[PDB]
Amino acid sequence: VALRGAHPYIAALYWGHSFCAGSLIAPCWVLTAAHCLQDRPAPEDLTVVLGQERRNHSCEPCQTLAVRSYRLHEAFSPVSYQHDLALLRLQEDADGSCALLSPYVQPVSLPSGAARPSETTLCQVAGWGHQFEGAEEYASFLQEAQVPFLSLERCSAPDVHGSSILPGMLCAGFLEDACQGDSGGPLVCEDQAAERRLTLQGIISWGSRNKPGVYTDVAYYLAWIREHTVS
Ligand SMILES: *[C@@H]1O[C@H](CO)[C@@H](O[C@@H]2O[C@H](CO)[C@@H](O[C@@H]3O[C@H](CO)[C@@H](O)[C@H](O)[C@H]3NC(C)=O)[C@H](O)[C@H]2NC(C)=O)[C@H](O)[C@H]1NC(C)=O
Repeated sequence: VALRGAHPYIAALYWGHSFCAGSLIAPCWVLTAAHCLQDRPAPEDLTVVLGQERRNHSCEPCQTLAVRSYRLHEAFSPVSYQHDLALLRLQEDADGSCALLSPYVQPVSLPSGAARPSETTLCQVAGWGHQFEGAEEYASFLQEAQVPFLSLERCSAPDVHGSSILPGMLCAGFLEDACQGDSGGPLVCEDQAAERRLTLQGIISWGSRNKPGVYTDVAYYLAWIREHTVS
């Protein structure tokens, strides 16, 4: 029995005329890419929607929340895209409550740390993708894709991605498709060094169609994550 949605952890981030995807990791915390927020957008500007099916559409199970604070990695290189992750702190509603777990909204598990994915480890990426301005009624539904994992040996190679792959990045893709997937968005993969079979291995970074995708390697920042969520 399936009493939980597809990708019920996926968060949508709206401010101004800007948009990023994200990953609910606890009911009060969302994890994204750094570069979505370089410009230092004032927390009170941002809107985050959980449990959303189509981009910028409302829906019964959608929960809209305000963001009370965020932060980017100290070492985030706006040039190289290296420490590309930020945390956002949702705003506890009246009565001290962020993101009411439902079939449509549940956090996603962080990686074991001892998640050592081979290249036949199965992985999935989800998002909305490009949508044309205007005409909210012709939105697009959440989409998904199986991507194979890509060892850094094969990814860091120059016919491929070269010295552009720094520490704390990983790749998944086909060498040879990719318009779904939004900045900030989740890559989730089989783990089995956690009780929960599925874990959050990636955040969508850069990479884009004929060349692999590059992701912040979430285990790598696993301490940064706790150091900053335990608050
Ligand atoms: C579709 O995209 C829009 C961006 O183009 C989103 O816009 C945001 O809507 C919010 C309300 O849903 C705003 O917040 C509210 O602001 C006023 C204060 O002036 C108050 O009335 C509300 O209480 C407050 N919300 C609170 C406290 O929770 C945002 O400021 C607004 N931002 C912009 C730039 O327009 C849509 O929400 C988004 N929707 C969906 C469903 O995807």
